Amino acid sequence: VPSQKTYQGSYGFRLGFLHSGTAKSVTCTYSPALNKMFCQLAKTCPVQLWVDSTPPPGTRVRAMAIYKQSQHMTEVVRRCPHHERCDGLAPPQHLIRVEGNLRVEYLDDRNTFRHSVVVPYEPPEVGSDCTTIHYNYMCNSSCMGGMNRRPILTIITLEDSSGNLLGRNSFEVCVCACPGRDRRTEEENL
Amino acid sequence: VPSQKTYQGSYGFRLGFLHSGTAKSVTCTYSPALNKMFCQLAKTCPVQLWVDSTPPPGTRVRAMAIYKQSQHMTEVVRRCPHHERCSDGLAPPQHLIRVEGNLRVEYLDDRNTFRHSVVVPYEPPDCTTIHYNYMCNSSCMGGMNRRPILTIITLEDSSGNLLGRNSFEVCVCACPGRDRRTEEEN
Amino acid sequence: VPSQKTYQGSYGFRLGFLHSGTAKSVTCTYSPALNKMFCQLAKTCPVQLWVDSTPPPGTRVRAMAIYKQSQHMTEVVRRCPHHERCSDSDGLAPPQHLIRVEGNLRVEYLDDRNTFRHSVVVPYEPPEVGSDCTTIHYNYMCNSSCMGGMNRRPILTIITLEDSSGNLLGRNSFEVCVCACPGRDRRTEEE
Amino acid sequence: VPSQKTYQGSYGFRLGFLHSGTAKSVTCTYSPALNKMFCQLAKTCPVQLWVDSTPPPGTRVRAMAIYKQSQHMTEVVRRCPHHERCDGLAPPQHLIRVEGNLRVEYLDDRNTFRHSVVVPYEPPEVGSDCTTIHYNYMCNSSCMGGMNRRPILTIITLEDSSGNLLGRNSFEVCVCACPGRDRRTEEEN
Ligand SMILES: *C[C@@H]1C(=O)C2CCN1CC2
Ligand SMILES: *C[C@@H]1C(=O)C2CCN1CC2
Ligand SMILES: *C[C@@H]1C(=O)C2CCN1CC2
Ligand SMILES: *C[C@@H]1C(=O)C2CCN1CC2
Ligand SMILES: *C[C@H]1C(=O)C2CCN1CC2
Ligand SMILES: *C[C@H]1C(=O)C2CCN1CC2
Ligand SMILES: *C[C@H]1C(=O)C2CCN1CC2
Ligand SMILES: *C[C@H]1C(=O)C2CCN1CC2
Ligand SMILES: *C[C@H]1C(=O)C2CCN1CC2
Ligand SMILES: *C[C@H]1C(=O)C2CCN1CC2
Ligand SMILES: [Zn+2]
Ligand SMILES: [Zn+2]
Ligand SMILES: [Zn+2]
Ligand SMILES: [Zn+2]
Repeated sequence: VPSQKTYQGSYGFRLGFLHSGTAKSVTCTYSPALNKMFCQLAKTCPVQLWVDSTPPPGTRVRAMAIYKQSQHMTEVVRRCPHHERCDGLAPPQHLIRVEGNLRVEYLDDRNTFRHSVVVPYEPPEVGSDCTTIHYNYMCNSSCMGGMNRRPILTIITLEDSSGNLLGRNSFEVCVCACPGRDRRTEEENL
Repeated sequence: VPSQKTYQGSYGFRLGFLHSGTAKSVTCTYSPALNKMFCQLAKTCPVQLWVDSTPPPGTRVRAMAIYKQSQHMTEVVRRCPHHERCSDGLAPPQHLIRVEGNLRVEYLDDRNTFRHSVVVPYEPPDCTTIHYNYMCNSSCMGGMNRRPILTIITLEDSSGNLLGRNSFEVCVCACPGRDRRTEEEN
Repeated sequence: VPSQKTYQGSYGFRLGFLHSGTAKSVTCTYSPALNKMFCQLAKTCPVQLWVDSTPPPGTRVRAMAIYKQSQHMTEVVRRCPHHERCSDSDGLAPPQHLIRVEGNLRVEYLDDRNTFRHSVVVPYEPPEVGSDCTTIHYNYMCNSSCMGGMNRRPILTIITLEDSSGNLLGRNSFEVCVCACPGRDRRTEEE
Repeated sequence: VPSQKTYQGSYGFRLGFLHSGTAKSVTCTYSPALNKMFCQLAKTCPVQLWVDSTPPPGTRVRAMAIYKQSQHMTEVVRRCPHHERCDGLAPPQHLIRVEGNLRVEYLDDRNTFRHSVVVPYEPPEVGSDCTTIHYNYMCNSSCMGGMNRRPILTIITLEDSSGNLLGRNSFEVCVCACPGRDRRTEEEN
């Protein structure tokens, strides 16, 4: 199973998320207490990259989903049969897409059969302190043919142009209709 | 500029404050005559919620800081760059107002106004108390820089409908007891 | 494992370091309490050599890094795969070597044929006109936190004074952190 | 030339000193009339920090010596060659050390070449009203090749974690064999 161990590494790599709140109209919202992103099917899911020093051009950022529970960790996370039968760049089986990036790259691992999506690292824009990638999750947590309500973790890895690992972080993910209500409910139960 | 007007609304919503006095040891103290809270950096600032009838479960209580002077009211109130680099794991580093001791605390960066606020669930008690922390001094250059602020406390239902609103002024300074006594002399 | 045992030897060989303090912007700074240098990736790290009597011409000054923890001491300290990738600023130095010397055209780098350890050596030069010490500017080419390299493990640098034929004359050592803000890391560690 | 202007600042920074008197046995004694400390070489010289409100954690306290006389003020105060010979954590050239503090930090200023010593500000223990720092002076005022009978001032500055001035005070210092007699004799004039 792919490592999920957090490493800030040489560049001080960590993730951040918008402080979106839990209003009914929010389409994605992150829970710091749960380290868990709540988002809507195929909607924009901003993840921020925070670094202490700037990685060189050529650095790449990879995202991969794995099942959190130990008895499902060896199963490849993929879309359900229904949603797979629905882009011109992403493989129809992949749960995680990146939108708004024409240099996006998709991988089916030839040995593990796991799916991942990678984009070029770009430094923050002029007035910004973080790089933002817009992920899309293409299947509901409740899709019976896929995750089937099993919790998943998204692993974000920073790697150089030769594939050497530079840092790693991760967050749990829920894909459901009303992420504001779901966040509020799950924090009530803790 | 977000609305600052007082409204007790349907539930008779008001704010209360402990009668802590101005002895040297006080870590925070409220002046009724100035409707002003004097507190210390990152120390407990208790605010009581008074209601004539209980809001339904799912009610929420929001706090937001705004500059009091009309020439500064459109500037977002945020921590100075020094303190923003100076976390509880839950709060954004730029936010002036935190809530301590509440694991269901939620923080908002408004996508369009860019203003900061902190919201907790309303819990029934004879008063509901929220422990706020103010994370930047009134005197911080680059932050409030000696400009007066108001904290706006809003009661909202679970759908975000406004139920009531109150407010108070706040000082964040090293000796709240001495500051209150001095300003009330003028 | 090469020796880290301090020995002033017959020339009274000692190390000195600038008294730089811990301001946030300082580029390197040494902690006497920790016998530890805090420096930045690829930036100047001055180390002073102090001798009681002047070593003969042909004397050489070697620097080598070793891991401090016993379960890693037989591992060669080297740059991580990421940083060991060749660059156009490598110059006179092997791309795998953690420790460089800057501003010295007579610098020499060694991959030991038998132990595979890396080291960098320069001629010993006596202090200039109105000076009491000789300064060498080292650069450390990999952060302490580099994945696939030091990977947060602590290291020592061993400075040896050698004769023209390589016999040990003197030896000292110090620990090294390579991090983004040495002033902060030192002030925080001394708490 | 560093500032010696007294500056109580926002925290109400003041110095205090023990009321030690001038008996023969005393090793450090302060003259209020002269604002001048009389202490022996390398012995404990206590200096109290008094504040009206507690400065934040991360505050630091710096000490630096300058020559009191205007015609010597640009000369760096340092130890004489005799005493400078190589001790613990301190640089051998530094006149002013701090005793009993593992977090002490010493600075040779890269631009002014001045020496100084810095420790973290600690608040007074609950019950106590002031913070004491134990300084040591490592050269006699009479040392040939060092101070050479020239009077010096010790400047104590309060700074925040980024080095910004919060407060400043100063006092004269005389390092000599018998501080009690020296103080008593100097107050006769
Ligand atoms: C992290 C960055 C910033 O500095 C602000 C908030 C979110 N992104 C874009 C603007
Ligand atoms: C040891 C030498 C000197 O005599 C001064 C201080 C540090 N180095 C360079 C100049
Ligand atoms: C700077 C180094 C490191 O990276 C860890 C923590 C402190 N030192 C020793 C090990
Ligand atoms: C240091 C003292 C003085 O002030 C003078 C000269 C030497 N001792 C005795 C008298
Ligand atoms: C997203 C949500 C679900 O639907 C189950 C897995 C994780 N989280 C809790 C239960
Ligand atoms: C808290 C105190 C200050 O520091 C200024 C703004 C508000 N109040 C009066 C002056
Ligand atoms: C980059 C690579 C080369 O091409 C030679 C010089 C340094 N490195 C090893 C050999
Ligand atoms: C310590 C670190 C910082 O935070 C900036 C100034 C100096 N150094 C590089 C960037
Ligand atoms: C602050 C000062 C005093 O007044 C006594 C107690 C502690 N310190 C030394 C003596
Ligand atoms: C210590 C004594 C001296 O030797 C001169 C300077 C200060 N004090 C008075 C004169
Ligand atoms: Zn599906
Ligand atoms: Zn501030
Ligand atoms: Zn590296
Ligand atoms: Zn002397």
